Amino acid sequence: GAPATVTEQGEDITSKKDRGVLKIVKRVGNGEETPMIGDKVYVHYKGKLSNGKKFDSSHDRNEPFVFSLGKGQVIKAWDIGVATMKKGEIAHLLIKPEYAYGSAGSLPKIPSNATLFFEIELLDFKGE
Ligand SMILES: COc1cc2cc(c1OC)O[C@H](C)CCn1cc(nn1)CCCOC(=O)[C@@H]1CCCCN1C(=O)[C@H]2C1CCCCC1
Repeated sequence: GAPATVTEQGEDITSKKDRGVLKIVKRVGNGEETPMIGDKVYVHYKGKLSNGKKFDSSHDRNEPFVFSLGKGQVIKAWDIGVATMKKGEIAHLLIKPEYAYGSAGSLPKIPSNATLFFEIELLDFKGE
């Protein structure tokens, strides 16, 4: 599946090189610019537990998910991963618990020590 392909072929985009956040680019974006901390970022995404037991989609709102990068509005893996993406890019991320919800988890929706998978489309980003 997509998660196994990321485990085997995905690029380790963590500073520590601890394989906590693995990325495959699925569709190449436009320009060389990736967003800065503070930037308002617009995405579509699908996400799941790597077990597949809970599935979440911005598409089911029919509206993009918007957040400010690097302000801890999202799990650490998103601040790291979306920061590497270009306008128009689609990427897959596989995420160890340390860069998501950790040992505590986020019950009842996310269990302790959960690995997460996302597909993310970067639609746009705009300066603060
Ligand atoms: C732990 O709680 C949730 C996790 C996730 C979705 C959740 C959620 O309930 C708050 O439903 C919301 C209704 C969706 C809108 N949204 C985004 C965030 N907060 N709300 C941003 C903060 C929390 O989410 C995250 O940081 C990540 C990245 C951004 C998209 C959503 N994220 C998730 O972790 C999903 C999660 C993915 C795996 C399957 C279960 C849902």
